Amino acid sequence: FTMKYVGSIDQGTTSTRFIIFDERQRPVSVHQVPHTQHTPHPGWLEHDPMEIFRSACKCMSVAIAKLRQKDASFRKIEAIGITNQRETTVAWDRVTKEPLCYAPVWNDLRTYDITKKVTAELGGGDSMFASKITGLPVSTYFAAFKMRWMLENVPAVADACRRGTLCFGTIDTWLMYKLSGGKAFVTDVTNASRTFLMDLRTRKWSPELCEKLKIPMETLPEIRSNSELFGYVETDECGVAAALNERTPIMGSIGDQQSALFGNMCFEKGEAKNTYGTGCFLLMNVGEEARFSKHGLLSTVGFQVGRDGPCYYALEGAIACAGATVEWMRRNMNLFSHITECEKLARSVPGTQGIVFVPAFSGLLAPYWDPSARGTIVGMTLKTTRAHVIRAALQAIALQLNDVVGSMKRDAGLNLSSLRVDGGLSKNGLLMEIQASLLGVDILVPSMHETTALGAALCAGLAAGVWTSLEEVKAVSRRENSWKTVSPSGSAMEREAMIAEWREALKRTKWAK
Amino acid sequence: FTMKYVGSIDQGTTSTRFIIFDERQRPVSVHQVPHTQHTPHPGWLEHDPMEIFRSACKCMSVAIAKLRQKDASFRKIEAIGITNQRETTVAWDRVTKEPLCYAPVWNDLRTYDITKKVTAELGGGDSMFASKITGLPVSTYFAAFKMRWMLENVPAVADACRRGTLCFGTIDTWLMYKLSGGKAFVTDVTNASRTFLMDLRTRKWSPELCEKLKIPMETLPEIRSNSELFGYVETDECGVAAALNERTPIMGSIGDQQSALFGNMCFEKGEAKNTYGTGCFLLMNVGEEARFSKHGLLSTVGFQVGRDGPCYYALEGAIACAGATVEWMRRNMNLFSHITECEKLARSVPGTQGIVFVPAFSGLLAPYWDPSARGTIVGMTLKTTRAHVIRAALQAIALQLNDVVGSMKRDAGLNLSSLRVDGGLSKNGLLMEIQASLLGVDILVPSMHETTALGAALCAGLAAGVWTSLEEVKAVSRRENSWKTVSPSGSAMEREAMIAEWREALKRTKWAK
Repeated sequence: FTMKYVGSIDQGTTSTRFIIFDERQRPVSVHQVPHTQHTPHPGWLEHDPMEIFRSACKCMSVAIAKLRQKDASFRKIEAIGITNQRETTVAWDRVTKEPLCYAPVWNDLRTYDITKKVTAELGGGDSMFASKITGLPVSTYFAAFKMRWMLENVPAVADACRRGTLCFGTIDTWLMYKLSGGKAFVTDVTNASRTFLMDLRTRKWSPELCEKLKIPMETLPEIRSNSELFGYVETDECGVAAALNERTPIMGSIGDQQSALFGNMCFEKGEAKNTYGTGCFLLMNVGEEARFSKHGLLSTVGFQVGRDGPCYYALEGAIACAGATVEWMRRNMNLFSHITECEKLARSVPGTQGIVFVPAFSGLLAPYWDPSARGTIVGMTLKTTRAHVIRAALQAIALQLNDVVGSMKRDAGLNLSSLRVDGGLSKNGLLMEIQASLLGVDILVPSMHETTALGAALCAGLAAGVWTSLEEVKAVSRRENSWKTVSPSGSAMEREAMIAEWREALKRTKWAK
Repeated sequence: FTMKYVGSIDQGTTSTRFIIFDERQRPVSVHQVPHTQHTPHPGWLEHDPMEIFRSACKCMSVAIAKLRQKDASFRKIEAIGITNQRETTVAWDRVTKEPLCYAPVWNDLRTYDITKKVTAELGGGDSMFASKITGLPVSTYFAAFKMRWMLENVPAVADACRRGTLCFGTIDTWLMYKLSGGKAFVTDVTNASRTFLMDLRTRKWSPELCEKLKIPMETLPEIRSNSELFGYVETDECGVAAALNERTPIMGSIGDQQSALFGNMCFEKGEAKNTYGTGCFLLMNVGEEARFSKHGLLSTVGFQVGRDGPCYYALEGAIACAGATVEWMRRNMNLFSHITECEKLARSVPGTQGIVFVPAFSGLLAPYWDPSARGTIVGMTLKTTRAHVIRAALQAIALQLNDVVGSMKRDAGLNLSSLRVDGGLSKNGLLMEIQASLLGVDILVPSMHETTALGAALCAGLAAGVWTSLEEVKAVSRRENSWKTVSPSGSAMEREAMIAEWREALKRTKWAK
């Protein structure tokens, strides 16, 4: 009898992928399509919403074609999962069914002047005033402020509002709308968590905060869990419905960082993942109990399988320059050429020998939120060489996650029991080693490296009975997909001396304005 | 009359050259010979005195032989000049006429203990206690401490003192002694002023300091001027008298850095020279009255042409890593490979865009003598590149020299008039312009870039009457040789900014121990 498949749309910052997982949790077909990174004015960033939706549909149809080739039996896909760059907001009209303008992106800074205007007028100048409600400080990153800016600065959006025809949505809702073809207007708990308009505990919109921020609650979508029938796939944009054979259901929608948490099986409290993409995203499952933080970190929804099934929360931290630093050292500074040289050179020296390199190129994030900090190096002598500098950069990434995990542990009320790690920089042994030493936990490195897209497809597959329970998933994961592990190896006095160097260097980072 | 020629012996830290100059100040024959760098223990540097004397003698005989070959109107050498690595102290015996040990070098550190002993016991911690007499602080460089060390660590030297056979002398004195066949025992004012045993204002050995430090005044030679008959060459050590052919008087003697000041025509008060070598030596001519330093500089003899003729005094500052920084960027960091790239990489960006690179790899000298200062970089972003970093390094060199010139100005009671330049890093056009822009004066670059050797030749030729005065010397320099000029280009607004960033950066350099 035939293998059952689940589909997963990984809609990333700079590209979109479709991945068909089988019931062994193996990606069996994949395609990718980049979309354009528009930068009008320095600090801005935009996406064409129609470019993305089309990318997604191209990805679906091409990947489906290739699977039919290597398995001619494959009749249809059981369900489809959506995961997305979060907070990126699209504005679209409900009868034209098309974007009013280009979508500003999570790390765009057009909403700066509004971020200031808001905090004073509403919060009484309190950054974390909403944080008992949302889980978030007022920052440029969150949808509401993109939503407001669009109402304040885009004529077609301004008009669309009064006409009573303005839909707003994070990338999940935008996808899920068009795929159904007008028929579905829904977000999920993890994406909603990042709007700055959701009550964190209750998992419902905040009439207070919508009203307070001037956002017609008519514009917002119907919140749901991550794992349940969202809609059907009813379009033929790039042969997609034809290619699908049946009307495949969309039974999975989840924020991309949470989707890595879920795809790395971080189901129980105290478990965490860190993605090493361009920057970092560390998320730790804090369990059924929601949590808040003195360190300026974020409180967010981790996951929720089904309606009224348990909602687990999480605390979230980041670093801005992780991969960016490795790449900067190569392309900007010419410290090496071939990617793998980075690890070899750092290895080739006993240690940093008294240099620290705080690679805070766009300020320190995390539990020392310094927008004035810059990229800085200290303690160099004529014996200092590129190798030391590359090593220091790697230690500094590990030192940030240490200070972040340190912060998380206190205000979560738990220890970190193990760290799963994903993204290109997880394939660097020395960094995983140093990380595992400093934190003092096993670090698991999944050889099925596509964990974000699995999180999406797992939700989908739970809600269609490809997998019956989380333990069947956990079990199959352990049965089919291999979990290489890196253990601590730390002289605890060295951790002291390394963090003391670190503490000291951070004082010399302050620079801008 | 017939064509006239003045020889100069250039006895450097790592080589010795004999350069034959013509009456138009062109170097018309040259020969170099290295001598062995002995390093017994880490931080110890020692030169074989007889080896050097053979280098000099062999240099003379080759250069002459080559000149007779390529110049039919070369008959003889009117006079010889001598210029030398300063502070480097030789102990020798009047009867054997050989060294009693190898001579410890200016940068040698074995005097360290003695030096910290002298500050504590003889000045109660005040290292400037003798600086009103000598113009100097207590440091490992100056000759008296190397004299002391040898007495107390070399039984041979202690022995010789007892009889009244021992002669201490700096390289000028040593070289003029053995060139005479031991018939001359003299030092010149510039060299003498690096002993820590000369009274600046009188320019005689101060008995107080000789006794205070317990170096007997009978081991020391006679202070004389830089330009006048010290003796004649009476030796055939490497066929030198055969080559010279006639009676050739030694009529010039001057420490290399002052020899540069003199060869760079820095005769008026307010006229500086900088040498851009491994590190830097900046010397301003301050005028006929000594000017003491309350801003970290050394007060020293500039020069004195003729015995009892006026003595022009000078201020002196140094920086450690000038050339060294350029090299470090190349060999340690991979920022460029061929020397010419350094400058073209720097030119390819319009400024440093807010980064500062303080290259105090072995601490800051100059007016802020901080040995805990270490190499640092601040202000980097993802826009920053090796181009910007190379440029910032070049800026750092001119920014220190600016702080040195500043400190000089305030001690000196006068303004910087011009800055002549030489060395090696002088060939980097961009560094000169940054320097001109910052100092707001014309930076003069001789094309005849052998200034150090020319100073000694000038001293000799004046004394012998090949030139009649300092104005003829300046005239003949202007007429017969080419000086390139670098005027300021830049704007007080930018100058102030570059200096504000710099001075903020210094606050962040403190690190070692």
